[PDB]
Amino acid sequence: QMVSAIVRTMQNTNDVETARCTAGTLHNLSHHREGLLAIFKSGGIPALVKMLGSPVDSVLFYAITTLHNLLLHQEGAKMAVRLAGGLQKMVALLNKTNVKFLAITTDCLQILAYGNQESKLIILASGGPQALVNIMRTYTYEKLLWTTSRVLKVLSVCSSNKPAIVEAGGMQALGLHLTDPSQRLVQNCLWTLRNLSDAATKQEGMEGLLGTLVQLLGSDDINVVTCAAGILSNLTCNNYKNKMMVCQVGGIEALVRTVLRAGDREDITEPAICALRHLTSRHQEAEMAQNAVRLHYGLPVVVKLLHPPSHWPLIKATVGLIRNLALCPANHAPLREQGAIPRLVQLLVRAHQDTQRGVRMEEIVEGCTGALHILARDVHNRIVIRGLNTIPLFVQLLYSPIENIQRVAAGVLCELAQDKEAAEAIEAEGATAPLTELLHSRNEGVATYAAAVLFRM
Ligand SMILES: [Cl-]
Repeated sequence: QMVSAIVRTMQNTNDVETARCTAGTLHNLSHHREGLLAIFKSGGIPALVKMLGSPVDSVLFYAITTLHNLLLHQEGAKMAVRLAGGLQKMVALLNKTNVKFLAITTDCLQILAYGNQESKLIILASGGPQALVNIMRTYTYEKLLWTTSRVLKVLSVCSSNKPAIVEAGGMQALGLHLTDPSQRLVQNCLWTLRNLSDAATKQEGMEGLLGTLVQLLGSDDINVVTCAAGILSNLTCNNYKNKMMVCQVGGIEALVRTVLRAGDREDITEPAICALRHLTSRHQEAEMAQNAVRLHYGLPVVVKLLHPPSHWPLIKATVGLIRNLALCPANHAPLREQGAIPRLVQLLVRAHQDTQRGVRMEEIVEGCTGALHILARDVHNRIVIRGLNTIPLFVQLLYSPIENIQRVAAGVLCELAQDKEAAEAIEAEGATAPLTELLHSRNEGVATYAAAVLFRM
């Protein structure tokens, strides 16, 4: 009756002092497993949530705290808060300016959003993303940045909240804190950054973030290194401006050092190698990046990654990187001396067999043949490639249902056919027929390569 009276009292008065004292009591009662029941039983949650609209900060503070306590301990308070319209009221409170108050509020949101897609969608509809991002760009209070970064991390895996957080300028905002002395704050920002950076729209003002990510690759903390490598990989995929910036701040050396120190830890090498693959292609300084991998002692370890214990994702990425490295003439000989060709060929042969009987082996087929196509620009490499009895296989790939495989197969044959002895071997393999057909390929690259092979023979 008392608690019930207290709730009603609070939930009715218009005189602010009746609010302070009532809220205070409920608060004080929530310190014990009992009060978390008196309030809950007496329908306090809907009343408290109602007080989240109070004009008296003193009130708001008391209500959000009691709610926080119930949310933390009281079984069944999270669904009750949701039902009462708690989420909308809390997001609306994110425009307040008291950091202790904001820390309690954002923490309630984290507790409610975690493992609950429904709440994540409501936070989004209520404007949660922009409001959380503004907090990261405004305050310095660690407890608040941390709690807010946790709400962002929870929303960052939602296909709907993700693009909204990115649009609100979230990645740049999170980037501001990557050198904060608070490790828990840095790591949460990196985890959120990794989820958001995957397939995000192109952003402006990413310079600082990119420079800091490269520096973090040298960290002794594995989780920091793994995240920095993953973010760099995501942000450089088909983004020539980011590739340029990353290369300009020493990204190639840093990444190579990272792969070297990673050893067989694929959680680090796989993304670092994908980043290197992005940085060694299609941007103004790609050639320079191709040379830089060599110059910083990267060729031997890149080839080594093609061998066990490497798993498929890593091998796929590594093959892709070698393909780009081979575009640089000065890497032709060293890649050959380091043994890239026979391993690429063994991978190709085995991968093809599987297709004739996660990463799809068709991707490895295309990948290796593609790398061989580029390596074949060098005469000594053509001798090695040919000496490994690859021609019969390349010709067989002409019959592939996949156009891209048809393309690199015709392309590597095209390079090989520039040497008369090879042209005869290719013809002896009965490549004329399949090549002829491919002349009418809707895929212009295929058609164009088929024609060049036919000419050379
Ligand atoms: Cl080998």
